[PDB]
Amino acid sequence: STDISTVASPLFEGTEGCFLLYDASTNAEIAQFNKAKCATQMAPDSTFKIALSLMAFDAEIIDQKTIFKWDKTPKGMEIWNSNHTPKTWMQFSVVWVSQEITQKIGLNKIKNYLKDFDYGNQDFSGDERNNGLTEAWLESSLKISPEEQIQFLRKIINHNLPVKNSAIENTIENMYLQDLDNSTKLYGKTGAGFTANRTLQNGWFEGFIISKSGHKYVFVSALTGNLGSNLTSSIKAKKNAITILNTLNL
Amino acid sequence: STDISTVASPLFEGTEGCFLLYDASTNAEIAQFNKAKCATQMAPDSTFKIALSLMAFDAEIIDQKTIFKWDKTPKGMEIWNSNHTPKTWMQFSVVWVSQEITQKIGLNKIKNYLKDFDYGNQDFSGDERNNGLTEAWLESSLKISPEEQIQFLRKIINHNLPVKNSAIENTIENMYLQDLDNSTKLYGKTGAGFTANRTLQNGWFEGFIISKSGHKYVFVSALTGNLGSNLTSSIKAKKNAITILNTLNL
Repeated sequence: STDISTVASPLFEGTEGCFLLYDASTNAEIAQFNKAKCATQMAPDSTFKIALSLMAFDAEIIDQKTIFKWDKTPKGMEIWNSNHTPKTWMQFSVVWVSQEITQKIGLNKIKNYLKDFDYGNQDFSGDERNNGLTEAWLESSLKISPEEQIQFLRKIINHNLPVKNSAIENTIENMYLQDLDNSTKLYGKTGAGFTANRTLQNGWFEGFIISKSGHKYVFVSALTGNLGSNLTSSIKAKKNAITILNTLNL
Repeated sequence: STDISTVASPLFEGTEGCFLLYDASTNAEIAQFNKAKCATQMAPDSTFKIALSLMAFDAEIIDQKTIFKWDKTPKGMEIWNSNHTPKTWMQFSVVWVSQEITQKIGLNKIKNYLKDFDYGNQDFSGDERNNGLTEAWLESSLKISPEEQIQFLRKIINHNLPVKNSAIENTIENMYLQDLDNSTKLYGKTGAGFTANRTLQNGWFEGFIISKSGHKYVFVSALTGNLGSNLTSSIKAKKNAITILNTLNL
C-alpha cells in the first residue's frame, strides 16, 4: 500500500482524514493515507443507501421504474421536495425515500441483511425513541469504519453477497457519477452529518472505479473535523477523492 | 318529482328538516321533503371540507400520503388530538387540519375557488376578529342552501368544475362510508353547529350514492332545531338519510 501522504495531507489539513484504494478482485492495498483514521468506526450516514439499495432490489420492493411520490410537506432541503427515482434517491441523498424503504422491509429483515453484509457494528437500535427504522444510520447507533466499508464494497462488485445479481448491478448503475481525466469510470456515494452532542462533522465519499482497461478498484475517502455550521464534509471528501484518483492516473 | 313526507315527516319531527335526492347526470328531482327549508341558506360547517378537499388536491398542497402532525395542544375533542390523513380529516371532521389548509392556500385563492364552485353567498369574511381564513365556514359568514349544495355535488361527480379530475375523485374516495342494504355505495360528509347567538342546532349529511347498476345520484339531508346542548343534529341528519335511502331502494 503506497503511502500517498505527500499528496493527501494538504487536501485533508484541518481535519482527521483517511483514504484507501484497494484492488477489487485481489484485495491488495494500492494506496493509503492515515490508516489510524481508517480503522475508526463512525456513522455511515447516507453511504448506508448503498446497503439499502441492495436490500430494496433484492426484496423486490422497488425496480428501476419506481417513482417515489412526495407527500407535499417540506422535508428540509428543497431538492427533497419533489418526486424521485431509485437513481435520484442516491444522487440527492433523499432520506425520506430511505425511510419508506426501511418501513416496508422491516426491522427483522434489516438485521438479517446486516449480518449478510457484515456491516460494521450492525447496531440498528437507533436512539428510547424507538426510531431505529427511521434514523439508525444517521449519526445514531449504526457505525462502520473505512476499512470495513472497503470490504463491503469489494463483496458487492465481486458478487460475494447472498443477494440477487441484478440487485447488485442496479445499485452500482445508480451510483454512476462521471468519467475521470483518463476515462476511468467513477461510481460513488456521499455521506455526511454532525457528530451527536458535538460540533464536529463527519464526511464520506466511497465507491468503485473501472479503468479503461477494465481493471476494477474500490475506494473510500473519509474525514472528521470542525468545518463550521455548514455541512461540507462530504463535499470535501468527494473533491479530495477525485483529486487523488486523477493524480494516481489509474 | 316525488314527495316523501309520509316517511320523512316523523324522522324530522321536532325540527325544520329537508331532504333532496337528484339524478347526478340529468338533474331530475327523484325525492324531496320540505322544499321551503331546502331553499334556505345556512352555514355549511364541516360539509365545507368537501370544497376544501377539492382546493387542497387541485392546488397540490396535499397528497393521499400526506400526514398532518398534531401540534400537541388540546383541541377540544379527543379524536382531534392525534395525527391525521386526508381520509381521517373528513371522517372525524378535524377542523385544525382545515385551518392548516386554508392558511396555506390563502384568502385570494380561496375567493377564486368559491367563484369556480359557485359556492352559496361566497362570503369568507368571518367575524372584528379577522378570523375568516380559519372560521368563515363554521357558523359564521359563509352560507349555502341545501338546493345549492345539490348542484355543487352534481358539478363534482359530473366533473363540471375547473379543477383536476384526480382532485375530484380523491375527494369522493375519501368520502366513502359504507354500502347500503341493496349494495348501493354511500359517500358522504356530515356538518353541524349551533346557530350564533341562539340555542338552535344546524345539521347536514350530504353526498353521493352509486347503485349496483352504476347509476349515480346526489343527496342532501339537513335540519335546524332545538335538540338541547348536545350537538346531535348531523347524527340525526345522517340517520334520517340512511333510513330514507334504504326505503327508496335505489
